[PDB]
Amino acid sequence: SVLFVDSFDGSSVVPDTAVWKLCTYANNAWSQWFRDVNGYENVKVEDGYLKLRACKDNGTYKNGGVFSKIGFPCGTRLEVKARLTKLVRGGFPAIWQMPIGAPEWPRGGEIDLMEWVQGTPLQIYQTVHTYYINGANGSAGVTNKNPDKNFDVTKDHVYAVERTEKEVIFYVDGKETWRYGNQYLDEGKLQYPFCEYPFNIILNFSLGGELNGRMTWSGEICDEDLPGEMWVDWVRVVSLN
Ligand SMILES: CC(=O)N[C@H]1[C@H](O[C@@H]2[C@@H](O)[C@H](O)O[C@H](CO)[C@@H]2O)O[C@H](CO)[C@@H](O[C@@H]2O[C@H](CO)[C@H](O)[C@H](O)[C@H]2O)[C@@H]1O
Repeated sequence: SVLFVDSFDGSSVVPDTAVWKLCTYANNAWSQWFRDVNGYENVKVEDGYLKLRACKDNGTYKNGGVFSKIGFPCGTRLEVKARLTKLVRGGFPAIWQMPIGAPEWPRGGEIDLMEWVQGTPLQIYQTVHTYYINGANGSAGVTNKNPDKNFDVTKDHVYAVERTEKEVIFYVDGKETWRYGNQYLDEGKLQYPFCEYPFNIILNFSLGGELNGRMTWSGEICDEDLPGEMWVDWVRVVSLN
């Protein structure tokens, strides 16, 4: 019941400009190293994978990411099949959704199908962020309390979420990993906003490191290990029947 799908096996060498835009500078951890990325230099399509890359070109760090113009409502499931080429110390690869036309983050929500941090190398993080949860100034999220801690991010896996009016469910290789639930409170507390906007698709490989001279989460960057790609074999959204 297939709503949208990219298997990156097109005529073309870069993800279809109809659907996909490139991530851009922002004074936060993931977005920092977008500033000064010359066009599509960290993003290509090649034997059927979207290949997102992180390098340090001449002194200065470069992230590789795109996101969808288009969003999707509740009653969908998102599926992203991806590996990392290698564990990169300071890597910060991300498969996530984000709301289009939401009041300022986090109010309208954020959903993370996969993120990776050098600190817990044998584990990924499936995480949900709201206003209710974080604060505004907070950005901790709520991750699987009881996750998989012998995981190999460098094999292909299929990262995945369901959004219903009722709740957000995460999967990995098609096993449920855990869920966050609408509690149906005073809609004011913005406890569960994940259906009030459409949520998009954001694929990136960012470098972490220092930020305004305070170290971020993905921790210290090791140049030795650069570059590193994340390959998205494909991306699929499915209405539920
Ligand atoms: C703490 C932080 O960096 N927050 C930004 C947010 O976050 C990410 C994490 O919370 C999560 O783990 O997923 C990825 C993994 O790489 C991020 O690190 O991302 C949003 C959207 O880009 C940010 O927001 C935007 O900020 C700008 C101002 O710079 C703008 O004002 C806009 O309203 C807001 O959406 C977080 O800063």
